[PDB]
Amino acid sequence: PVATNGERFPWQELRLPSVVIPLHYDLFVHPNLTSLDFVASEKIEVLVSNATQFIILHSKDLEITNATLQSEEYMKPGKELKVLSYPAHEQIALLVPEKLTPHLKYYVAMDFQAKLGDGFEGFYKSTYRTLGGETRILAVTDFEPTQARMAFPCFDEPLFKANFSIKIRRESRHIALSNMPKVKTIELEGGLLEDHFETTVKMSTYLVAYIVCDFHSLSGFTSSGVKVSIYASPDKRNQTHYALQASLKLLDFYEKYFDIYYPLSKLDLIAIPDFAPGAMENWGLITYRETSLLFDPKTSSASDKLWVTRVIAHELAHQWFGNLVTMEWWNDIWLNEGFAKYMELIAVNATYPELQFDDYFLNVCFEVITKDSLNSSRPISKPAETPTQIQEMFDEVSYNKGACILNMLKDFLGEEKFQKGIIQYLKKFSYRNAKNDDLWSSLSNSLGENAEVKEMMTTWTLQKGIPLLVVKQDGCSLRLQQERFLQGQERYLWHIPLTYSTSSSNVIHRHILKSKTDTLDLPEKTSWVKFNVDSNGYYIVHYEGHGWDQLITQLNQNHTLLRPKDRVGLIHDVFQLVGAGRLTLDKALDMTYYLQHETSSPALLEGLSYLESFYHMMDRRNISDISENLKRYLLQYFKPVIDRQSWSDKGSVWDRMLRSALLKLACDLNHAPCIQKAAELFSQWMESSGKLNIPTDVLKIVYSVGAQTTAGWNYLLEQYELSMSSAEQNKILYALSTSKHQEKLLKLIELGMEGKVIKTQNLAALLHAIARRPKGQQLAWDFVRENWTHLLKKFDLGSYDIRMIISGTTAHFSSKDKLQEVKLFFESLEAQGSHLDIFQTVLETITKNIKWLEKNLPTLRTWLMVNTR
Ligand SMILES: *[C@@H]1O[C@H](CO)[C@@H](O[C@@H]2O[C@H](CO)[C@@H](O)[C@H](O)[C@H]2NC(C)=O)[C@H](O)[C@H]1NC(C)=O
Ligand SMILES: *[C@@H]1O[C@H](CO)[C@@H](O[C@@H]2O[C@H](CO)[C@@H](O)[C@H](O)[C@H]2NC(C)=O)[C@H](O)[C@H]1NC(C)=O
Ligand SMILES: *[C@@H]1O[C@H](CO)[C@@H](O)[C@H](O)[C@H]1NC(C)=O
Ligand SMILES: *[C@@H]1O[C@H](CO)[C@@H](O)[C@H](O)[C@H]1NC(C)=O
Ligand SMILES: N[C@@H](CCCC[NH3+])C(=O)O
Ligand SMILES: [Zn+2]
Repeated sequence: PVATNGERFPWQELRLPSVVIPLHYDLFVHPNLTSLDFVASEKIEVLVSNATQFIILHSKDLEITNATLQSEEYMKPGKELKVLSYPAHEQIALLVPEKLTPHLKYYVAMDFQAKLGDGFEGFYKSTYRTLGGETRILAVTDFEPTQARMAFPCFDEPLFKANFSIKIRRESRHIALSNMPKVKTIELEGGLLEDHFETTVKMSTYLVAYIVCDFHSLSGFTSSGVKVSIYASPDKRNQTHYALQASLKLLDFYEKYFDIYYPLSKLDLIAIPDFAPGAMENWGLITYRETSLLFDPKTSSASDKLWVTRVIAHELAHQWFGNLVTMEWWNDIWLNEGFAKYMELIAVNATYPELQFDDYFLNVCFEVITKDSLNSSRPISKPAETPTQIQEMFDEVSYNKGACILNMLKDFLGEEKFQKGIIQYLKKFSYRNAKNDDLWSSLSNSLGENAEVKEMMTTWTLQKGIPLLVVKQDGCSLRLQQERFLQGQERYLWHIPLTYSTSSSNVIHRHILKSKTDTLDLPEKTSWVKFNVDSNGYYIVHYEGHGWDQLITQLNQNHTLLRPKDRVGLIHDVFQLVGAGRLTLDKALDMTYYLQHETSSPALLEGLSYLESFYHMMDRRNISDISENLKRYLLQYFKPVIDRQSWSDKGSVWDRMLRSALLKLACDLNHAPCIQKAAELFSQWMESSGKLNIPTDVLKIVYSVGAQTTAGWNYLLEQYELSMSSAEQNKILYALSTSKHQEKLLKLIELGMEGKVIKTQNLAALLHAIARRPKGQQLAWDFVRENWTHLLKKFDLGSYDIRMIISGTTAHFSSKDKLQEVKLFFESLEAQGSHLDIFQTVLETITKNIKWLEKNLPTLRTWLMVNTR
């Protein structure tokens, strides 16, 4: 059946017919940034394979005002077309006056027009503030996955690749950028200019990009000769120096490591003021939030440098993983994002081992594990339909899990072989698509005894959840039993590569597992064993018997005898098993004693995290007596290291991150001295009128302290609008989130709604920040629940924005009462609401919360009191 105002639709499927295959777009956009809209024409060189009457492609909010098919053989210029718009599938069918013929090349041509978008999607309008307080406008695209069609009509599936020839018309006040380099710029009649860009290589629609704006750049060349340029508001060209250095080191590494050159003459990276994702891998023109690309030493901290390094690396890696080789469809999106998420590790560990991103990467893995230990989780690879569904596909799973099961795989196979694995894969599908199975098939084949790695990774990508491996030790035999891990089913098995160590030799014993159960014998009775070394593998281990107690003693006697990743891992698994019911809370809490001997910031920081977390559970909930004791326990223990910390920025990355960590905890716990220090720095900074320089590492801290007085918080807010640093602003915003006055918080949320002072793009993060504080957890929940309508105007569901605006304000709940209001709110969301897999997850998570409490609350109380004594 069909629409719009009559007639019927030749196609009842939201996928496009393979019959009409596109080979080339000729695309021309004439935007106006006063008019705030664009006119455009396109020209598509199709090729039919089966004769047909109609031609089917995507379009969304596009007014089409001319449609013609032309002929190469057949019909000279130019037969007219009958345009049929079926919005429910964001499609339009073309009607021909005569059957088309197989095996020949046609030309589809349309003129179309629209206003620039309001969103962060399609061909939208963004603004920024100048050093002089001027507000300026730019026009910009963001297409992944299904918004390419909101800009120009086209065959908008990742498989229909093509060459794109893009022409942009613009006033002289502006520049035009697009994926490719710029051939010529002809001056049109009355002043207006027109830019012609190099025809692209073959590539999917979601990767087309074009921008008009008046940014300035910083250019440089890679050893292999690409012109990397950094782009950003004119008053921000100084923040773009690091982006350049890194881009460069990083593209070099990639071309070498992948052994495949970056195809394009130049690569661009631009800092977009209003930008929803963190960044976008548009071939040859990658877009970034300012916080993901800009860096100013006066204002950007270590973690900052690390973050932007990360994302720059993550995005260059896409030029290969996704760009050059694209997953065939959205179910295997993980192929792009999981592989890119991983390569981050390799390249950054490669080019910047001083960031020690290695000791970090695990966090990626853990944090997903937290989400993959619920029934409401899913497989890395899963089928996808509605645009919305697809948007959901961009999550912690496709990213982190996919990235985690890759580093695990790499461990089993070895870098040498693994690296070889990918150079093959990439080279094989250069400039084309590839399937889920394709990856594995090309990795596992890097006689005649056969790499069956397939079967293995196949159980990983195709079933929900994560494995828990319990081990029993009776002298010299170990009972390895596997199960699905859950946080308080049947029918799951994993070809799960095991690893472990023994007290004696610190040598690594490997051994694969595929049967539900198996046993193994130990060449010498031993003290303790430790499965999953360096935590390089995607599963949990439980130690029944004295297995846990042994390892914990070891930790108190001589922890160095344990891998600092094993140490880090043990801490993870211990605390996770408490939730898993397998353990009692005192055992974990007890491990956390040896921490006064721990110097590995990774482990030390993890440890504290769990401690610091319970404090925040206790605090939200009114639960005074425990939060107050846990506060006292933290200030008391750990006081040595806490007292050692400097209000400077000296030391390695981990060193500075640990400082920020500690000094924060201290001040967040009202530690008399520390907060005096901060309050002083702030009062100097304010009364000196910005002049004083607060070290970037205590910056967020000082600001948030100073934020408690009405004087400060008002100066911080005004200072916010005036800041030329996204990073500072970021930290200021947080600092404004630490106020105790409801109205003050409410203000922020409104200012973020308005989107003038506080960019809408910050609304979720902001909400989330408030929701965490005791004071704001209600304010926040009221607001979302009360404004779901207007919010849904601002953002798509399910954008990461909506997805996070939902969980951010509710996932932290842990009472019966609230679990209802949420449960009931999600029922309510059921019109345009229903349905997001986040609805589920959030509930399951709130429940888990409630449980942990009743199950382990009292146990926490005593443990603390046992210390007081
Ligand atoms: C968008 O339209 C604006 C109209 O505001 C154009 O600017 C006008 O252009 C004509 C011819 O160039 C001039 O006579 C007017 O004086 C301009 N108005 C202003 C405020 O200067 C502009 O050319 C268009 N932009 C593009 C590149 O299409
Ligand atoms: C469209 O894109 C392709 C590349 O994606 C252009 O070139 C071919 O590129 C492949 C892969 O690098 C080379 O092996 C071929 O030698 C290239 N072919 C030719 C004839 O140059 C191709 O030229 C572009 N075609 C269009 C429609 O412009
Ligand atoms: C990181 O890089 C170093 C070389 O700088 C290498 O020795 C190490 O194995 C790498 N780590 C991993 C696990 O990729
Ligand atoms: C662990 O502790 C012992 C006893 O304090 C200490 O002598 C030693 O440095 C540690 N073991 C080694 C040599 O790593
Ligand atoms: N491709 C993006 C994700 C954006 C998804 C929404 N535009 C990335 O590398 O993170
Ligand atoms: Zn990505």
